[PDB]
Amino acid sequence: GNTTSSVILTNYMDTQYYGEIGIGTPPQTFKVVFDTGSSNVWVPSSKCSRLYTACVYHKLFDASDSSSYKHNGTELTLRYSTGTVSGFLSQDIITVGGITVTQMFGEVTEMPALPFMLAEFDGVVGMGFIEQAIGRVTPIFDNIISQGVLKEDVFSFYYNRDSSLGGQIVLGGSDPQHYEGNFHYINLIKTGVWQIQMKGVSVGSSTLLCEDGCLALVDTGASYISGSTSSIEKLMEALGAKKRLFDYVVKCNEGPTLPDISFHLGGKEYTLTSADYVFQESYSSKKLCTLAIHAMDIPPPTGPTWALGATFIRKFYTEFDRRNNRIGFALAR
Amino acid sequence: GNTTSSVILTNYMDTQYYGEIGIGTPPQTFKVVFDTGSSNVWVPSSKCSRLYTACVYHKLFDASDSSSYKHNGTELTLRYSTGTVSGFLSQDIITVGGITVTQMFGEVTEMPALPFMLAEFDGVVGMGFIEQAIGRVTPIFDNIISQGVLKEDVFSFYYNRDSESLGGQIVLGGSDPQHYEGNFHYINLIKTGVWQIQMKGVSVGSSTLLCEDGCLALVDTGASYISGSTSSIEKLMEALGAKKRLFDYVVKCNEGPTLPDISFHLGGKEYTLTSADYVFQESYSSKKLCTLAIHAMDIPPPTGPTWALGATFIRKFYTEFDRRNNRIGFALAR
Ligand SMILES: CC(C)C[C@H](O)[C@H](O)[C@H](CC1CCCCC1)NC(=O)[C@H](CC1CC1)C[C@H](O)[C@@H](O)Cc1ccccc1
Ligand SMILES: CC(C)C[C@H](O)[C@H](O)[C@H](CC1CCCCC1)NC(=O)[C@H](CC1CC1)C[C@H](O)[C@@H](O)Cc1ccccc1
Ligand SMILES: *[C@@H]1O[C@H](CO)[C@@H](O)[C@H](O)[C@H]1NC(C)=O
Ligand SMILES: *[C@@H]1O[C@H](CO)[C@@H](O)[C@H](O)[C@H]1NC(C)=O
Repeated sequence: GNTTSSVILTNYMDTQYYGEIGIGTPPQTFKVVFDTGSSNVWVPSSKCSRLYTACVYHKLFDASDSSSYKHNGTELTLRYSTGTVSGFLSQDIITVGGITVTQMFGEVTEMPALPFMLAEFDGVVGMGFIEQAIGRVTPIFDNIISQGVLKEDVFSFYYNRDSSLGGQIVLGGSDPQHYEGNFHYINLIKTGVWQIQMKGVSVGSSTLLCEDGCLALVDTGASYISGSTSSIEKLMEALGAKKRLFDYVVKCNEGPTLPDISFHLGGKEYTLTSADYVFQESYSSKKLCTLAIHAMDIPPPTGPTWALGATFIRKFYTEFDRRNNRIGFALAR
Repeated sequence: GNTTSSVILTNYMDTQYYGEIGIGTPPQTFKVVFDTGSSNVWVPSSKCSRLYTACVYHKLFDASDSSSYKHNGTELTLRYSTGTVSGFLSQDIITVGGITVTQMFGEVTEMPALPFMLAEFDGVVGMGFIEQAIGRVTPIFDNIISQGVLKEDVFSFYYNRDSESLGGQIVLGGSDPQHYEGNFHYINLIKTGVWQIQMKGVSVGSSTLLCEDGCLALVDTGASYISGSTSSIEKLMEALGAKKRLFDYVVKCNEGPTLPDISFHLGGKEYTLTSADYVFQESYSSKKLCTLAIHAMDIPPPTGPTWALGATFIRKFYTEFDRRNNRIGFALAR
């Protein structure tokens, strides 16, 4: 086709990026995170029990208000790293940017306040592949492509830094106003996960980590750049970061002193400077600053793997190419 | 005709959108707000006393340096919701977006420091109907239509989000598809003479708690905010738990991200704003106040009482002002 659809995102604290979708006729509007690490669509239910606060605190779909809903009941449990959610299939019209599409989505009838009570958004739009879809339900993007319509079989993510639009997704292309120069692509290790091969992680001038290769999931639904507990321990130790109770911290004044961290992908070096990975809330010698890199031991089959989340995307605008099973990166602007 | 002209705009702090016009021979350049809520053109005059500080800080039209000027001199006063300007009429050639028109405009000689010292712009280009023109002067758009150059008898507005980007864009005689998506949905004007439509109701969250029974919505490009009657606002705000200040309402910064959506029921479609769209989020602190870009303004009859949908709304929905067919169309902005 010859269209593109974009969704303006809200950037909450550099940790949550979400946009609007409407579900049903007329549409009921929800805030969703668009997640490449998963493939299901889900929102909180009409029918959610109001005990778990999450539902009491989220917008709930009311199928009784949809002129276009179509009953489905097949039950679902959606398991992510942070948590799990349960509900059941439903069939309705979803508006995304300027596109309307019929979609099987999950009606979230069980939704735990950990982490759900921390979510500034209502639900999730999985931008992952069918192979990861609970219920082997056709993922929204796939459904949108069926539609002809989009110019290219691709979708792009822009995440801004918290200070402006908070971010933007473009379905069917990329927006040149938000990147510099040209994309360089890295091919997926295999169809089914948005995961590529990584040939090294350098601290400053030196390959400290992943010397003999590793995996990197490009995850729009993850806040930080993460690696296993061991990798991160090693990385932090190279940075001189210490763990302050819950997290790794640095003296805020010495943040501008930390080395660059480079990620070797597709034969290039994707470099983040300390300003790109240190939360410089402050610059005092009297305060401790947090880092936007965390350990995350991801289970196989997917893991162990590094996850390149918002911290990475902020630096590199990203294009997910379905057609060619590759990811394109360009300097965000 | 087959022409379409666009005016690039500057976005100052999400509250003032303006562009440039040239008046006179040679051209004397001014920043102006293009206002659908009024129909006169005006800029500050070189005849404005310097005892008016706003005239000391603004670009001044000097008829004596213009060889195309035509004297008129009739007096006029222009009353806006937030201030008033006074002066006299002149005639000159004005260029706007590459279009040149001979236009009667006001040379302002009295320009209050409050609010004008706070304007980044110099003057105003009213985009309304002659029905609203002070001094019966013909509005710019009518003069431009008279030329037979525009592809269509419509003008469209794009207002961007601020930036750290194009601040905005006005298209004369069309729309720019680069700036909207999906389709336009239209509401016929209650009447010609005013860019005001019927509004079916107002929801805070889901609860149509406002405008049950109908109300009016003035689609105002010269308005920074979305506004309703003081009583409307007191109720709206009640629901948001925002505190009333002198000129605005506030919420505790931390509360901001969690405010409910606000819907506007117009012609058929619901126009939904999220808190991110109407709160000025400038921190997430517990001990800091965050303004809302929804205000109370009681506009007098005959136009009011009405809600005014200004920049808060337009940022999210691209707007087309259809003269030919007396209607306004909205589309999702991009
Ligand atoms: C292969 C898997 C690692 C993919 C992973 O499940 C999906 O990307 C999943 C999608 C999120 C979307 C927001 C709601 C919770 C699920 N991300 C993840 O769980 C991320 C960590 C995975 C190691 C990478 C956690 C996310 O950063 C999570 O904190 C976002 C959140 C914020 C506030 C409340 C709840 C959740
Ligand atoms: C029928 C009326 C409601 C129409 C209304 O007077 C016009 O739209 C008028 C046009 C402006 C143009 C800039 C110079 C001041 C007048 N907008 C208004 O006054 C608006 C409130 C009306 C309830 C809608 C607020 C305006 O946006 C005002 O904040 C802009 C301003 C900023 C800084 C300094 C001076 C002015
Ligand atoms: C619900 O959808 C699932 C998966 O598409 C399907 O296999 C099941 O038959 C559906 N139920 C109904 C009401 O047909
Ligand atoms: C001023 O302009 C009005 C409108 O054209 C005109 O009718 C009036 O005669 C003019 N007055 C003078 C003194 O030029």
